[PDB]
Amino acid sequence: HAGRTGYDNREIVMKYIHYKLSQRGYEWDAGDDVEENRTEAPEGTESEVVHLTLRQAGDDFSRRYRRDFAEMSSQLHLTPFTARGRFATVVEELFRDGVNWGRIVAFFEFGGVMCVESVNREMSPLVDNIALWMTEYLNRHLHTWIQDNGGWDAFVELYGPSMR
Ligand SMILES: CC1(C)CCN(c2ccc(C(=O)NS(=O)(=O)c3ccc(NC(C)(C)CSc4ccccc4)c([N+](=O)[O-])c3)cc2)CC1
Repeated sequence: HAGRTGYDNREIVMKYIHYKLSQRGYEWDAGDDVEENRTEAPEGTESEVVHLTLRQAGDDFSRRYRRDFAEMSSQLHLTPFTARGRFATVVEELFRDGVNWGRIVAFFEFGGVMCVESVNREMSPLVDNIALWMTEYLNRHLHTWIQDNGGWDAFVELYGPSMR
């Protein structure tokens, strides 16, 4: 028993980060497996309603906070070795006491800022590694808080767009 959508932290971050990159027009090679994979068709109105909420809400939050996540980015510095180790330290502080919708969204936005940081210099591919770590930690901590407290749909119900 577990819904019938097929939610996946990996796919959620992939879609979110994708739009973040598309904004600039950088064809992110996320789906290296471009062999037309139409298993059960792309149609997924189920998890679709949640995607728009997370992607739209996430960006909405970051927009409300001009100086916080970006300002700190300067400390993150650029490097493929420390990048991985520096990422955890950032998400670790986000959820130090307890998790919440507002916190989840925050981390989500943070990951994108970092994934793009690499592209700023010359590490677009790094965007893939970022989404990977985000899915590990997200599910390592959030998935438990989200699933235990309803699930992905729980948030969409709370932040149900005007009518739709
Ligand atoms: C960069 C930071 C250091 C990250 C952590 N921060 C937070 C900021 C705001 C919240 C927060 O608002 N929590 S909430 O639980 O009170 C909430 C408020 C609003 C909304 N959704 C809107 C209004 C639809 C879009 S605007 C938005 C989205 C998420 C967070 C903040 C603003 C949701 N939600 O999507 O579930 C949840 C939590 C942490 C402070 C800045």
